[PDB]
Amino acid sequence: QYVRIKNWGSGEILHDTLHHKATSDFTSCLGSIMNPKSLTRGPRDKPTPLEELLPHAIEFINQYYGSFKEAKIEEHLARLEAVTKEIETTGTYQLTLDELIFATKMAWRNAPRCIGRIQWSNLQVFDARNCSTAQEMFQHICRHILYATNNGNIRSAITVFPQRSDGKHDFRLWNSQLIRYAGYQMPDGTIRGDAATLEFTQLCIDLGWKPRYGRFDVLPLVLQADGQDPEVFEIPPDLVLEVTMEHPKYEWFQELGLKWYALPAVANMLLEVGGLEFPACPFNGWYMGTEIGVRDFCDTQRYNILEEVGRRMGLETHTLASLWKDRAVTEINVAVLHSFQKQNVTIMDHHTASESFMKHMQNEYRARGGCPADWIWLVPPVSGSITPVFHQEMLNYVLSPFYYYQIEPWKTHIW
Amino acid sequence: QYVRIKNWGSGEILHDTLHHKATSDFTSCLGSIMNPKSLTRGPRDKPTPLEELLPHAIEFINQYYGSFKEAKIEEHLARLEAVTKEIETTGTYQLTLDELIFATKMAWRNAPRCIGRIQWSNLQVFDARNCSTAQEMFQHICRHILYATNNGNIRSAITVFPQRSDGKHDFRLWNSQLIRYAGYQMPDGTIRGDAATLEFTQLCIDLGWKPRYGRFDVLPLVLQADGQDPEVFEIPPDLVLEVTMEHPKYEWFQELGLKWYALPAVANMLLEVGGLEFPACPFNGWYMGTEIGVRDFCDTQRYNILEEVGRRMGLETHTLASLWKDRAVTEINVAVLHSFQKQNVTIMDHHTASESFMKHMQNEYRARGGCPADWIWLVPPVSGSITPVFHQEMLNYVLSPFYYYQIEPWKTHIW
Ligand code: HEM
Ligand code: HEM
Ligand SMILES: NC1=N[C@H](CCNC(=O)c2ccoc2)Nc2c(F)ccc(F)c21
Ligand SMILES: NC1=N[C@H](CCNC(=O)c2ccoc2)Nc2c(F)ccc(F)c21
Ligand SMILES: C[C@H](O)[C@H](O)[C@@H]1CNc2nc(N)[nH]c(=O)c2N1
Ligand SMILES: C[C@H](O)[C@H](O)[C@@H]1CNc2nc(N)[nH]c(=O)c2N1
Repeated sequence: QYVRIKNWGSGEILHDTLHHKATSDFTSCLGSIMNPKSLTRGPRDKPTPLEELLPHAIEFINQYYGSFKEAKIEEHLARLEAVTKEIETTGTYQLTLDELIFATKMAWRNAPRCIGRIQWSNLQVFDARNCSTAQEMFQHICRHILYATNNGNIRSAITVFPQRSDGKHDFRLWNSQLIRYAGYQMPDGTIRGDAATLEFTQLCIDLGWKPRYGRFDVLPLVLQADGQDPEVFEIPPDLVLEVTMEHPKYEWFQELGLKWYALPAVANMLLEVGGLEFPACPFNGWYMGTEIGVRDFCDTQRYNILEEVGRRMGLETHTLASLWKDRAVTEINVAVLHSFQKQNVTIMDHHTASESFMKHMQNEYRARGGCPADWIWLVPPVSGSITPVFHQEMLNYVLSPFYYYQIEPWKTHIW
Repeated sequence: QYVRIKNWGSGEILHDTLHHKATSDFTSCLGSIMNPKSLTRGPRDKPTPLEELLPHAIEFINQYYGSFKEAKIEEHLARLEAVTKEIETTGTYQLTLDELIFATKMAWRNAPRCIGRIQWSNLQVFDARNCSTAQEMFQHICRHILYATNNGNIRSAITVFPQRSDGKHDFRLWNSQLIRYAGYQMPDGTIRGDAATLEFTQLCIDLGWKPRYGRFDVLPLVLQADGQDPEVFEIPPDLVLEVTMEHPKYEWFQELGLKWYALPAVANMLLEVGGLEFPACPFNGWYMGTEIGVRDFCDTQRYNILEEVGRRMGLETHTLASLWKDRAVTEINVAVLHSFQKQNVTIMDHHTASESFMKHMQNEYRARGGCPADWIWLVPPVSGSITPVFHQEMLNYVLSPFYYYQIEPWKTHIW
């Protein structure tokens, strides 16, 4: 009938009906869409039909065993055999720790929106499939954060919780990411903290979390284990490393009293592998300057600090043509970069980042003749063409294993 | 068997075979591809089958007449009738001047890669469908350039040459754009001028054009009329307005001896409307700073001036993390912006540009429930997220009329 389009800036929505008047095939392209269904893996009410499971499972095992040099046909056959048997006897099956590690890295490799994939091989895997309570999740999460942070020397890691069984017993981290500041609608009408986390913050407030009404209050873990309602847990402050923002030239920069957490970790995605689904598998890598300097600090819908960094630089903040914005954003980026380096916290600029990916992409094409890539995500939010990936044509397809998005729990959860 | 992917930076090519291992529908997305077939309209050996023409023609006329308020049912019916008759009697048909104007603006509106579409309504249309020789094209082109340039006060315009008849009598501007500097491979191994125009420059050399071996030699018009071979014509210098590059603060900027032409006009695209095809319809709008400042000046494959603008600013050009590139590019952009403004030549920054489009997009969605948009093209090559369109989800589909790309003539032309 019509497609919905969202403007993540003003939040407005539009209904497109004109596309119906389109022509032949043409490579209605939904490329610019943030969360399309093709990238979401939703709820389930029953186990996965065996007819679908067994095939996918067999495929995964052949991939796994066909993965290493000096094949192990016996182990391979035995495993195929072993897995089939386990499926007809249990209705599902369990991956060996090695297959799990393999799945997590391949899924990573298969993440078309990640520019850090040259690191795919270096990944720590915390096996928590035996987890059973929310309290145990909290412990596992805390361990993860502590491990990954490594006192500023960031290390990539992921922890796998119990795989979805019937769909009515899913483990789910309700947060979008492990660490993330909250946003409050002040009584004077203004907004403090992360404007983008207003709702979720309310959700935590509603679940008993006590608001501290600050600009950088680290939100709480909202965990749901097995299938029960979500329980709230504050993250032990000693575990949230942060970087205070300061400019290498403008002393008035820290006067802005800005800072950001050092750990970038996605918390609400689903890991799909060999037919199995893991609705809870938080993972982390490390930051790319522009994420904080450009998106977090300069997005209108976020901290929105461009205007004042502008005036502080004594720019013509009232004349767009002056290009003051391009001037300020760069200085902010320099602040972030400088601060992370000074405080010995791993981070990387977008230029170094792009060249890195290009190398990955070529290695990838030589090793397996391809590399799924979402150009719209791989091109940094500043200096796009100054980057190699901007000039690189890319193909974006969904392989498997894969890290999918999933419907926000608070929407499809019965208390 | 496999898809080809190109890196417009290094020019390297990769063969993707992995995509075959993809899964369900998912909104192999070819979004990052520069020239997909879905966006190209190629050669033809025979007229358009009447069975296809008549329907498209009728659609176009119903669009045209259903376009204005206070309908003209009589004129509409008469026209439908008149057009049908003309098709069975001639095998084709001729658009009235108004329909042509309508088609050109709608096609413009339907250009998903254009951020200047808020201007769609203001377009000058030079009717040259009666053109018959290359010399006459040259005259028409010259007029166009002169009109559009308007002494720096740029005006958008397009000139329509004879519509494709049998496919073996096409008018074609071999150049990609009206004005464009040439690139030569010097004997010392270096490259002077526009590195990206090396081949085409050779093509002009091969057709008798005399190289001037400069950094900014305006390439010649390589015109082919009716169906005959292409004839070469140098553009009268008095018609090519240029802007000398100078920085509002660094006096050493002009020491770089840089400049750029003021007229941005695409020359090799095809206009598809009501079943009719126009393989030659050069059009122009005006520049957006980043085009010159970022793409032309900073692309590796183009003038590649980043490195030296960097040293000239006394930056750490050997430490990517220093973000010197983000610093230089902004200054270059300021140079371009400043220079065009100083010399009274129409131009616009990317920030003003984005807000403009956003307005267009909302107007468009209200007026017709949609607006085809290629996010990958609409987001500027610098300060992406600092722009509103970066946060705007977009749908990219091909409507009609439409401006298509076409195969490079020198590839499918028999002399
Ligand atoms: C070694 C360091 C790593 C770096 C520097 C890195 C960097 C990035 C960046 C810059 C983004 C863009 C985020 C955004 O625009 O919101 C991203 C996205 C992504 N990365 Fe990586 N990453 C790393 C490791 C990983 C790991 C270990 C995984 C998984 C095991 C992974 C999975 C993904 C996924 C799924 C996305 C998409 C997130 C989304 O769609 O919201 N990355 N990464
Ligand atoms: C009034 C001023 C206009 C401005 C400021 C404008 C600006 C732009 C810019 C910045 C691009 C990107 C070019 C690139 O990245 O190479 C573009 C693309 C495009 N514009 Fe507009 N434009 C204008 C008028 C027009 C007109 C009058 C037409 C047609 C009648 C048009 C048709 C297109 C098309 C087809 C593209 C795609 C070109 C390609 O795919 O290579 N534009 N325009
Ligand atoms: N470097 C990474 N950035 C984002 C996750 C962190 N994003 C946030 O914390 C956030 C999103 C909006 O506002 C804040 N994506 C990542 C991922 F999916 C995996 C590993 C990473 F290293 C990152
Ligand atoms: N402003 C515009 N830029 C480009 C055409 C000009 N591009 C070039 O001249 C060029 C491309 C590569 O190197 C130079 N696209 C445009 C278009 F298709 C129509 C009107 C325009 F205003 C532009
Ligand atoms: C590979 C990629 O599509 C290409 O390098 C880009 C992306 N988007 C673009 N955006 C615009 N406006 N113009 C361009 O030339 C390109 N090229
Ligand atoms: C609408 C558009 O898709 C959205 O605003 C963008 C584009 N690409 C992106 N690129 C990255 N890496 N991260 C993002 O959040 C986005 N969001």
